Amino acid sequence: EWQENKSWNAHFTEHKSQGVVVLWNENKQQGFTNNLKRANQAFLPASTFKIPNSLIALDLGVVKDEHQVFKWDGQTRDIATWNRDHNLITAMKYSVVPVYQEFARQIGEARMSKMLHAFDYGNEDISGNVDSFWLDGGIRISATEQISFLRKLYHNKLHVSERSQRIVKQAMLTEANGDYIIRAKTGYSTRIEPKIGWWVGWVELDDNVWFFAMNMDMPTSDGLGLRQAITKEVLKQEKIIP
Ligand SMILES: CS(=O)(=O)c1cccc(-c2cccc(C(=O)O)c2)c1
Ligand SMILES: [Cl-]
Repeated sequence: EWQENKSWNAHFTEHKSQGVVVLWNENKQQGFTNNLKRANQAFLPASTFKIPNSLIALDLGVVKDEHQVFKWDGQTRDIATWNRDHNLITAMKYSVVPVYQEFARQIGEARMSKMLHAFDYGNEDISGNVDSFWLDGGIRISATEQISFLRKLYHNKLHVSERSQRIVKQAMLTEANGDYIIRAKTGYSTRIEPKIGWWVGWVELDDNVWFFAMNMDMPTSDGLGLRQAITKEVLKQEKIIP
């Protein structure tokens, strides 16, 4: 069911880094990873948490639809793309933390905790501040647990409406061409050691789906582009994409 290929470590070590990629072949119900231990180690989700947060906000009506405009609060932040209005699509695309912090305040602790438990999401622990627990609170999730959660979303099996799941999967759209579609979300965790980058999602093909979850050490922001680059290089190696 699970196979470890330690030769894939080269994708990380050649960049003087360390990490894990986890792949799941949906048709064959088989998983692959370079590091079984790290595949099951739980890290802060950071901005990959925008997937469940979006689902919960939509299903409770905190967010009406993917067109609703969330106005900039007028506080200048150091990420230029955050200093403007957003909807759910652009907020996901540019990982706009302060929009999602307001979602969480409106969701509230009680409803947030119940929904993460319904989702079987990570350790289901929201200890910390309700507007930042996914950045520096007690919540943790592993790469294998990310895949488990994403598969439920793909099949519309999470305990929210089908509409909420279709909208979030639209907002996860990252890349599409004549060969494949990638729906995914990046993450960057810096407030608690070890600092890591995430990329989780799936690749749609004509006749199969491949789910993926990766994290890697990220001592500086200079390596963030390696999250997608390494993942796609593994996918090309395994001939999942050309
Ligand atoms: C410490 S931070 O202000 O949260 C911070 C520092 C550097 C970068 C980012 C960031 C912002 C938006 C998108 C992405 C990204 O990796 O797609 C990354 C956030
Ligand atoms: Cl779409």
